[PDB]
Amino acid sequence: AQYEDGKQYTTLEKPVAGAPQVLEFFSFFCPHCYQFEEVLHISDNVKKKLPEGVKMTKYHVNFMGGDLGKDLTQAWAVAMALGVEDKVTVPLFEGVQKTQTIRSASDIRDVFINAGIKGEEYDAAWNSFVVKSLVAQQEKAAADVQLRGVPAMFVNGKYQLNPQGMDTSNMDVFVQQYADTVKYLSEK
Repeated sequence: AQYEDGKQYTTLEKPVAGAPQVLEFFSFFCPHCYQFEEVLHISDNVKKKLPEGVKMTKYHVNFMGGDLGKDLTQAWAVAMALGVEDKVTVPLFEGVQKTQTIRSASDIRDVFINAGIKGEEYDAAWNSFVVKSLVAQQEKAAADVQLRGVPAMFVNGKYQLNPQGMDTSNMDVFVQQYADTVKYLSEK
Protein backbone atom coordinates (compact mmCIF):
# COMPACT_ATOMS: atom_id res chain seq x y z
CA ALA A 1 0.00 0.00 0.00
CA GLN A 2 0.91 3.68 0.43
CA TYR A 3 1.48 3.51 4.19
CA GLU A 4 3.16 0.22 5.18
CA ASP A 5 4.39 -1.12 8.53
CA GLY A 6 8.17 -1.16 8.33
CA LYS A 7 8.18 1.75 5.92
CA GLN A 8 7.05 5.15 7.24
CA TYR A 9 6.44 3.73 10.69
CA THR A 10 7.01 0.65 12.79
CA THR A 11 4.76 -1.11 15.27
CA LEU A 12 5.66 -1.69 18.90
CA GLU A 13 5.92 -5.37 19.72
CA LYS A 14 5.01 -4.24 23.21
CA PRO A 15 2.33 -1.51 22.96
CA VAL A 16 2.14 1.05 25.75
CA ALA A 17 -1.15 1.39 27.63
CA GLY A 18 -2.27 4.90 28.55
CA ALA A 19 0.38 6.70 26.48
CA PRO A 20 -0.11 10.27 25.17
CA GLN A 21 -1.77 10.44 21.74
CA VAL A 22 1.24 11.97 19.99
CA LEU A 23 4.49 11.76 21.89
CA GLU A 24 7.76 13.33 20.72
CA PHE A 25 11.14 12.78 22.38
CA PHE A 26 14.14 15.06 21.97
CA SER A 27 17.34 16.35 23.54
CA PHE A 28 18.80 19.87 23.40
CA PHE A 29 22.15 18.07 22.77
CA CYS A 30 20.78 16.25 19.75
CA PRO A 31 21.98 17.72 16.42
CA HIS A 32 19.18 16.03 14.44
CA CYS A 33 16.74 17.40 17.06
CA TYR A 34 18.12 20.93 16.50
CA GLN A 35 17.42 20.39 12.80
CA PHE A 36 13.89 19.00 13.50
CA GLU A 37 12.96 21.96 15.65
CA GLU A 38 14.81 24.99 14.32
CA VAL A 39 15.09 24.21 10.58
CA LEU A 40 12.43 21.62 9.68
CA HIS A 41 9.84 22.62 12.33
CA ILE A 42 8.48 19.06 12.57
CA SER A 43 6.46 19.55 15.79
CA ASP A 44 4.73 22.58 14.41
CA ASN A 45 3.76 21.00 11.08
CA VAL A 46 2.58 17.81 12.76
CA LYS A 47 0.24 19.82 15.05
CA LYS A 48 -1.16 21.83 12.17
CA LYS A 49 -2.40 18.60 10.58
CA LEU A 50 -3.64 16.64 13.62
CA PRO A 51 -7.40 15.85 13.80
CA GLU A 52 -9.61 17.66 16.30
CA GLY A 53 -9.06 16.60 19.91
CA VAL A 54 -5.63 15.00 19.65
CA LYS A 55 -3.06 16.65 21.93
CA MET A 56 0.69 16.76 21.24
CA THR A 57 3.21 15.92 23.95
CA LYS A 58 6.95 16.52 23.83
CA TYR A 59 9.47 15.14 26.36
CA HIS A 60 13.20 15.68 26.93
CA VAL A 61 15.56 12.73 27.47
CA ASN A 62 18.55 12.03 29.72
CA PHE A 63 20.83 9.79 27.73
CA MET A 64 22.63 12.58 25.90
CA GLY A 65 24.91 15.14 27.48
CA GLY A 66 25.55 13.44 30.80
CA ASP A 67 24.99 15.62 33.85
CA LEU A 68 23.86 18.61 31.80
CA GLY A 69 21.50 16.32 29.91
CA LYS A 70 19.76 15.48 33.19
CA ASP A 71 19.65 19.19 34.13
CA LEU A 72 17.98 19.89 30.80
CA THR A 73 15.26 17.29 31.42
CA GLN A 74 14.51 19.00 34.72
CA ALA A 75 14.53 22.42 33.08
CA TRP A 76 12.16 21.16 30.41
CA ALA A 77 9.91 19.96 33.24
CA VAL A 78 10.09 23.57 34.55
CA ALA A 79 9.19 24.84 31.06
CA MET A 80 6.19 22.48 30.99
CA ALA A 81 5.02 23.29 34.53
CA LEU A 82 5.14 27.04 33.77
CA GLY A 83 3.89 26.77 30.18
CA VAL A 84 6.83 28.64 28.66
CA GLU A 85 8.04 26.05 26.16
CA ASP A 86 7.62 28.48 23.24
CA LYS A 87 9.93 30.98 24.90
CA VAL A 88 12.83 28.76 25.94
CA THR A 89 12.99 26.12 23.20
CA VAL A 90 14.98 28.27 20.72
CA PRO A 91 17.43 29.84 23.21
CA LEU A 92 18.06 26.43 24.81
CA PHE A 93 18.83 24.75 21.46
CA GLU A 94 21.09 27.66 20.46
CA GLY A 95 22.80 27.98 23.84
CA VAL A 96 23.65 24.29 23.83
CA GLN A 97 24.43 23.81 20.12
CA LYS A 98 25.04 27.16 18.41
CA THR A 99 26.76 29.53 20.84
CA GLN A 100 27.70 26.72 23.28
CA THR A 101 27.14 29.13 26.14
CA ILE A 102 25.15 26.59 28.14
CA ARG A 103 27.55 24.56 30.21
CA SER A 104 25.86 24.44 33.61
CA ALA A 105 22.51 24.51 35.42
CA SER A 106 23.13 28.20 36.08
CA ASP A 107 23.48 28.90 32.34
CA ILE A 108 20.24 27.00 31.72
CA ARG A 109 18.61 29.21 34.35
CA ASP A 110 19.97 32.34 32.61
CA VAL A 111 17.99 31.44 29.50
CA PHE A 112 14.75 31.50 31.52
CA ILE A 113 15.71 34.77 33.27
CA ASN A 114 16.52 36.35 29.88
CA ALA A 115 13.19 34.98 28.58
CA GLY A 116 11.37 36.88 31.31
CA ILE A 117 10.70 34.11 33.81
CA LYS A 118 11.38 35.52 37.27
CA GLY A 119 14.23 34.02 39.29
CA GLU A 120 11.99 33.26 42.26
CA GLU A 121 9.44 31.63 40.00
CA TYR A 122 12.06 29.55 38.20
CA ASP A 123 13.80 28.41 41.39
CA ALA A 124 10.50 27.55 43.13
CA ALA A 125 9.50 25.42 40.10
CA TRP A 126 12.97 23.83 39.76
CA ASN A 127 12.79 22.55 43.33
CA SER A 128 9.08 21.63 43.28
CA PHE A 129 7.63 18.14 43.63
CA VAL A 130 5.31 18.89 40.73
CA VAL A 131 8.50 19.23 38.63
CA LYS A 132 10.01 16.06 40.19
CA SER A 133 7.07 13.98 38.91
CA LEU A 134 7.17 15.70 35.52
CA VAL A 135 10.79 14.54 35.31
CA ALA A 136 9.70 10.97 36.26
CA GLN A 137 6.86 11.11 33.69
CA GLN A 138 9.32 12.00 30.92
CA GLU A 139 11.65 9.24 32.05
CA LYS A 140 8.79 6.67 32.37
CA ALA A 141 7.47 7.43 28.90
CA ALA A 142 10.97 7.04 27.43
CA ALA A 143 11.53 3.75 29.30
CA ASP A 144 8.11 2.41 28.24
CA VAL A 145 8.97 2.57 24.54
CA GLN A 146 12.51 1.33 25.20
CA LEU A 147 13.81 4.58 23.69
CA ARG A 148 17.42 4.45 22.36
CA GLY A 149 17.63 7.45 20.08
CA VAL A 150 16.16 10.86 19.41
CA PRO A 151 14.39 12.51 17.65
CA ALA A 152 11.53 10.09 17.94
CA MET A 153 7.77 10.20 17.72
CA PHE A 154 5.15 7.68 18.81
CA VAL A 155 1.42 7.58 18.11
CA ASN A 156 -1.04 6.15 20.68
CA GLY A 157 1.71 4.04 22.27
CA LYS A 158 1.51 1.65 19.32
CA TYR A 159 3.45 3.15 16.41
CA GLN A 160 6.89 4.71 16.04
CA LEU A 161 7.66 7.11 13.18
CA ASN A 162 10.34 5.85 10.79
CA PRO A 163 11.65 8.98 9.01
CA GLN A 164 14.50 7.00 7.41
CA GLY A 165 11.78 5.49 5.22
CA MET A 166 10.91 8.86 3.72
CA ASP A 167 12.99 10.67 1.05
CA THR A 168 15.12 13.70 2.07
CA SER A 169 15.08 15.46 -1.35
CA ASN A 170 13.41 18.61 -0.49
CA MET A 171 13.16 19.04 3.26
CA ASP A 172 9.60 20.33 2.99
CA VAL A 173 8.36 17.17 1.27
CA PHE A 174 9.99 15.20 4.06
CA VAL A 175 8.34 17.42 6.69
CA GLN A 176 4.84 17.12 5.17
CA GLN A 177 5.28 13.37 4.66
CA TYR A 178 6.22 13.11 8.33
CA ALA A 179 3.20 15.18 9.28
CA ASP A 180 0.89 13.20 7.00
CA THR A 181 2.19 9.91 8.36
CA VAL A 182 1.39 11.07 11.89
CA LYS A 183 -2.10 12.12 10.79
CA TYR A 184 -2.68 8.70 9.17
CA LEU A 185 -1.47 6.80 12.26
CA SER A 186 -3.60 9.15 14.34
CA GLU A 187 -6.75 8.08 12.48
CA LYS A 188 -5.79 4.39 12.50
